[PDB]
Amino acid sequence: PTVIKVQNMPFTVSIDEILDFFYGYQVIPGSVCLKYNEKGMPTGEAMVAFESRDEATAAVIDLNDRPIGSRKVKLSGPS
Amino acid sequence: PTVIKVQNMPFTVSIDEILDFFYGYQVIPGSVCLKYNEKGMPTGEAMVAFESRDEATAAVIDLNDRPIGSRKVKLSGP
Repeated sequence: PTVIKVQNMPFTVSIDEILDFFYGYQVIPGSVCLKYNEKGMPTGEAMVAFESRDEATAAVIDLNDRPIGSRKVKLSGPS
Repeated sequence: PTVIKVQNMPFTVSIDEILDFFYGYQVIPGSVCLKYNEKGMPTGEAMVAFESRDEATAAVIDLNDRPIGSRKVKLSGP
């Protein structure tokens, strides 16, 4: 299972919108975690996982810069 | 950049409460991320990142079974 990072999401994003964004890509549905700063507010960042390293890589290639709402999401490959 | 998982926290928890739990360890700023299940609901679980693997390892060894709220938390990884 390889985890990628998602950044620049709008602050109103929902788990469903994240799952929809990766529609067609086999993201594991209960793997999403959303980051929040020290003041308890969402940072626009998330970690999401895929069943294989090859699927994480393909999502990162094909979906980097696609939108979620009005923002182009930034994806960073597995580490 | 080494993360551990935290489980069994109360479902309503603030980042503030989590950072207190880790007071003294070097939690990477902004790396606390609350895990949501398939239904998109809170779960009392989170990923937390530390600057070094040795830091993560100590956190897990020194803080396992300590509480957040009235629940004893389970730490694992990295």
